[PDB]
Amino acid sequence: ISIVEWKPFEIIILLTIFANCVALAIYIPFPEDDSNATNSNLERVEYLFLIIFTVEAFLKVIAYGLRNGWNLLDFIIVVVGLFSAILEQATKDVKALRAFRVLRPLRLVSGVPSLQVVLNSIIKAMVPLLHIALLVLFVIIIYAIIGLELFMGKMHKTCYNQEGIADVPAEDDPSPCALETGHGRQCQNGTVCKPGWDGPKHGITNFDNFAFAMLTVFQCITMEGWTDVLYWVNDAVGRDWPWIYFVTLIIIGSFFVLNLVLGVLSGEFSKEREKAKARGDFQKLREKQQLEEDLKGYLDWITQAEDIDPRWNRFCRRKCRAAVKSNVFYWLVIFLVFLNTLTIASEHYNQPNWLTEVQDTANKALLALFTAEMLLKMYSLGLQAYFVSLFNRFDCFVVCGGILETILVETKIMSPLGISVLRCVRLLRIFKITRYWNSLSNLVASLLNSVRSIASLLLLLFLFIIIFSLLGMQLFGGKFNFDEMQTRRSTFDNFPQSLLTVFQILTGEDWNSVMYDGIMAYGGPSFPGMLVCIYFIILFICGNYILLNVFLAIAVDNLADAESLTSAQKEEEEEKERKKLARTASRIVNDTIFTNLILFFILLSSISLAAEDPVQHTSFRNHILGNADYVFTSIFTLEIILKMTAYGRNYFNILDLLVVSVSLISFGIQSSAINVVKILRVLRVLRPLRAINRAKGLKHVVQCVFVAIRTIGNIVIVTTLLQFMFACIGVQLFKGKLYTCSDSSKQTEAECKGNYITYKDGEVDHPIIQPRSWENSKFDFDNVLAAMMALFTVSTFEGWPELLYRSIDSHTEDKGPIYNYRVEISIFFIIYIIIIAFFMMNIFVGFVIVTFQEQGEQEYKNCELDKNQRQCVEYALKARPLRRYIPKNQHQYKVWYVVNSTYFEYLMFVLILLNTICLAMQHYGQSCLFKIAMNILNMLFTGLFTVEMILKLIAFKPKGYFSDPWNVFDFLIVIGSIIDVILSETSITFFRLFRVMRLVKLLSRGEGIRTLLWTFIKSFQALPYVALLIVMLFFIYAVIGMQVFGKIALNDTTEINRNNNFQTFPQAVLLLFRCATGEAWQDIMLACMPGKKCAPESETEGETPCGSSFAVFYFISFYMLCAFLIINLFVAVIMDNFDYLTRDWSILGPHHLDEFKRIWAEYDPEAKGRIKHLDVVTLLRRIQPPLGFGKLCPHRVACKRLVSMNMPLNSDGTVMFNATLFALVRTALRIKTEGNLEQANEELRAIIKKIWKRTSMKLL
Ligand SMILES: CC(C)CCC[C@@H](C)[C@H]1CC[C@H]2[C@@H]3CC=C4C[C@@H](O)CC[C@]4(C)[C@H]3CC[C@]12C
Ligand SMILES: CC(C)CCC[C@@H](C)[C@H]1CC[C@H]2[C@@H]3CC=C4C[C@@H](O)CC[C@]4(C)[C@H]3CC[C@]12C
Ligand SMILES: CC(C)CCC[C@@H](C)[C@H]1CC[C@H]2[C@@H]3CC=C4C[C@@H](O)CC[C@]4(C)[C@H]3CC[C@]12C
Ligand SMILES: CC(C)CCC[C@@H](C)[C@H]1CC[C@H]2[C@@H]3CC=C4C[C@@H](O)CC[C@]4(C)[C@H]3CC[C@]12C
Ligand SMILES: *[C@@H]1O[C@H](CO)[C@@H](O)[C@H](O)[C@H]1NC(C)=O
Ligand SMILES: [Ca+2]
Repeated sequence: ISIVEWKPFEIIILLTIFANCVALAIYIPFPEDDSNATNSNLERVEYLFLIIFTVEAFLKVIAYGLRNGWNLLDFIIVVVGLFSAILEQATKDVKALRAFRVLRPLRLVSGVPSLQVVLNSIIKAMVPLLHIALLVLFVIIIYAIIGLELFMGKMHKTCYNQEGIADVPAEDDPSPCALETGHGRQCQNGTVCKPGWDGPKHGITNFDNFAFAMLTVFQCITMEGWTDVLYWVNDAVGRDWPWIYFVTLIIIGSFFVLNLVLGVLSGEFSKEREKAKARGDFQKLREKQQLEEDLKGYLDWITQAEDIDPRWNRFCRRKCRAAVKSNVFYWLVIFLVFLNTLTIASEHYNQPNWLTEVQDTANKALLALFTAEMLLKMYSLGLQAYFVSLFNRFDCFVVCGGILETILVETKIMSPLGISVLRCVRLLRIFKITRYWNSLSNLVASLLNSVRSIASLLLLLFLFIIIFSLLGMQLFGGKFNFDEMQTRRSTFDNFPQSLLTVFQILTGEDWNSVMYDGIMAYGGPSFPGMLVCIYFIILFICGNYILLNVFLAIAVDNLADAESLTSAQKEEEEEKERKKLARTASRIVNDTIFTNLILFFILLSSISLAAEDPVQHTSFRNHILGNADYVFTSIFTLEIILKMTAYGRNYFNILDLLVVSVSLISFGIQSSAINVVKILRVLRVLRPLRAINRAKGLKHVVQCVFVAIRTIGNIVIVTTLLQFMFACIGVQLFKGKLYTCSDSSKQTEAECKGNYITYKDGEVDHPIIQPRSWENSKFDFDNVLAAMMALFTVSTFEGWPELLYRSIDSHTEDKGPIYNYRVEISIFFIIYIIIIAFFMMNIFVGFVIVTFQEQGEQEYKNCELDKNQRQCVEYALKARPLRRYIPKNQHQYKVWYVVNSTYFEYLMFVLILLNTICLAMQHYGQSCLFKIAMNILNMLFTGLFTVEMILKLIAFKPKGYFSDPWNVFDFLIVIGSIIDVILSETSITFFRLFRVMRLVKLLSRGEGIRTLLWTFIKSFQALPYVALLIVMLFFIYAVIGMQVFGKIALNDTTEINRNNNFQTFPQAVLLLFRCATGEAWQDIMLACMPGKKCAPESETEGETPCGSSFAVFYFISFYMLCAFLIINLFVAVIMDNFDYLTRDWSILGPHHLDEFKRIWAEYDPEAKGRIKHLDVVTLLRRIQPPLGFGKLCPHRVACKRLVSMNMPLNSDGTVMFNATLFALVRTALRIKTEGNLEQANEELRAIIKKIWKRTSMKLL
């Protein structure tokens, strides 16, 4: 049968896999053992599938005798299927191991060798990320322990009315309160704080054990629902110090970690494109584009002689060619496209009846005129030269589609879908007048050249979603049916619904809600029931990795080729225009101590602006700051006065005078103080912007951002055009259709008047009368300016499922919703998310990365210096031996040898590991015996750690002990726990947090974690001004928010509450941080719209005077600018460390060169520079051949060359470490024949940093 398992028997079993994948998507999970006919026949078909796979297993197991992973997986699936079928026939948890059927789609990857390569390229890019997964795990553990020690059991009480404990009488969302002696949220008028409450999320979200806390910390790290936890803690303990926990956790484990991931992935993509260039693949793309260039060239020249007639087309056809390329037929078509866009983007809801006539006549006249355009271009330029180009085929398709789809809406067969909106994609022809069109054409060329790889990465992305959708359907199918009056929309009941839910989890929005529903579907918070959260954890952290390795590996690997093609076409043009044109052509202003004081006053005038009181119109604090501004602006005027004697202007003194003039005319009017003041006090936020031209480096990192902004002017305009097109298509689908009545039984505005009966919590015995209101969606598709705002919030992955499930229910204009009407309309949102929120955003990030690479890398050195020998010679010049501190008076040497042994390290590491375990099982509700045991167990750990501190201080001496930073870090921990024990046997918690920091010592171990973290921290420190831009942005926007939305009333049912408001600078900064992390920022935006209530203190005109419409611009601009600046800082830090991110550890470098120092250390205690001649035999053989040679005996050619290379100018064993290191590194790489020593001598004084005449002894 070794013959029968070849030929298309492997295609038969592939079609069988495809059939079993369709028989899995048709199955409908029914609650409580229900079924239908289809699910009854599918089980019968499973027998055929299983019998087919079992004979495949037989024929491959008696013909091969398993070693491969895929065949073993197939055997496992077959065995589990047999066992499940037999068990089900026996009983007739039975159907609980059917979840192994979802691993059968994984056989499609193995069935074709063209996708195994892609899967391996995706999976092997992950092993460099295991040095970031460990860091994330350590951060999670440390923060879980800190939350255990800070917020354990504090979220188990809430307002309970005053009749007893009836049922959590505060809406459907009860929040934790605190007792009258507490510092948390106090209960309302007719309520009392009383314990005995499940928890904020049915007891799932809390810090009770190391299982709840370790999952709450992870959920916060994924930046989803972290403000909810922060506000629950705020209501529990207080509003003073949970932000120090949560904001630090977000910064350390969500932004820093993502920066590390981006750096490691970009340095790995570059370290493969460099290999591809070395082998050669750009040449194929380059030598193909010039081919069709001449095939667009000479092949038009052949057709230009087609009508040289020596039957009378020369009169007209010669003019048709001229007119087409006359810059008249190029501007006329642009004007027509602009007109078409104008009449397409003018379709609103309830438009005037004449507009719907003008636009439909235009949609026919312009369509006919464009058809005439096509016909004129085709026959007058060759019918096969109209297919050579890419826009020409696109225009052909769009014209033909417009003509075809016009009829289907003309006579009612089909409902409009905006087919002509794609002529706009011809406005991108206006880029021809700009230089930014050869750059945008090569990107499309690379995208269309790597189509076979894009369509395979997308296929793997879809297979992942399908497999996890089937698994979620198996687990949670027919289980999200709870008795609560709300029917969950994101469920796992169908195949399309499962696909939508898995896609929503992959996008990240509200994944924690689906996880909570899944946890409560399998019971509640309990050991066996809560174990179904690994599904949502693994799905999130293994789908967000695939979404970032599929789309970034397409953006960066294609933009790098696009820029290479652009460079090639830019040098070819220059060479042609240079050689082809070569045969024919041939006073205290300038102080230093005064500018730094003016800068201090500038920075002081911005604190008096952030300390104001937005609400209280008249207050004491508002009086001195209004009084201190008099002296503040006078000095800025005296500085401005003193600068007109010096000279008589630049583009920064304009702003410097603008602020002073604004302040003066603010104090100038002083009489119209109800007007202008609230539109002139907003321009006071330009006060911090006066340090841009006074704090050089801040001037450089503002020039760099403005140079970088003009470079992304292609990615920002193409994305805007795509968003406009998608909005125009969405207005034709959801205009006038997203309206709803409060009474779900009424589907007309003339039918939604009056009051209706509502039942609280679905209790029929408790009716409540509510008014009937006809309302629209929060974000609608009525205009072309509302669709672009509804789509922006979708692209930011905020509240997009709500819009999805509101648009699915829409069926008819001027009508209400219908449950699951057009579930097939979700493809619109899926395509928009894939194209805009996944493809174009990653293109923008990759463009920033590549642009920074070229901007900061093209200089290099231009003088040989290969990219390892550079640092090799640099450290050869700058080096010295280490210090050892051997303890003379051997009474100390015994203890020192004991301490510096390799067993003390393991003993201490095990001690820390046991301490972190003893701190990891302090639960809530522990018995008193457990608490006393915990105390008299921490006692021993503190004792052994203080004796180890003493026994290390004795050996290393107080001079050599505290010198190393690690001992002083442990010194506080031991002291922080010694005093903690004393005050624990008898009120503070900050001393307990010291013990957890001991795990940081274990974290900072290994040569990968330590090196990566240290290099990234150093790169962060090397650019302190790039991070100042974000601080300035946050400060400016916080001040603006304080002056605009600072007076809005604090209702707890809105998004402007006690926790979230603009009433203080810290609160405004926290709100802006929340919006930067993307946490219902659109809800805060809509809670700041005009027509809300002002606030007690901020003074009637109180109909509703608060809210500005400035909110839309404020929030959208802040989101865009914050994202841009965060990406800017991220890429700057990443490419400040690109020599480590592309290290190629298999070749010489700092790693072995630094170890040479330590292997020297013992032989030479002091630095000095004197050597032992006994070294030769063992010197290089001590470590490895990567530095020296492979431990060979001191009689080989390697040993002969060890002495043959003359030690530079040193008698006997007095060679300096620099000389021997340089000789070693020049033997290891870049070897040269004798007589070139003077060449190296002259090279080491030309382009390297100054030697300071310190190589005078190292010359020969
Ligand atoms: C060429 C592209 C980029 C810009 C097109 C701008 C025009 C066609 C669009 C943009 C903003 C639109 C307006 C946005 C809002 C309103 C208010 C309401 O009464 C519906 C129509 C009306 C008045 C729209 C008419 C069409 C409109 C003016
Ligand atoms: C591979 C990843 C994505 C999924 C892992 C699934 C496995 C390891 C987990 C996740 C869900 C878990 C189930 C969750 C809840 C229950 C209900 C109860 O009767 C105990 C066992 C049982 C049935 C668990 C068994 C183990 C389980 C099936
Ligand atoms: C480098 C600079 C720009 C960073 C920002 C520092 C300034 C603007 C911030 C940092 C901390 C802030 C203070 C934090 C807390 C309070 C208490 C509050 O009841 C009034 C405002 C006041 C007094 C803030 C004034 C502005 C402040 C001093
Ligand atoms: C860091 C390593 C040791 C992981 C720690 C896991 C162990 C030690 C922790 C995590 C989950 C914990 C359990 C979670 C919930 C409860 C219910 C509570 O009413 C009694 C304690 C008990 C039963 C906890 C005991 C300790 C526990 C088993
Ligand atoms: C929220 O604000 C106040 C606070 O009570 C009140 O008007 C009402 O509860 C809410 N506002 C509206 C308009 O419903
Ligand atoms: Ca969200």
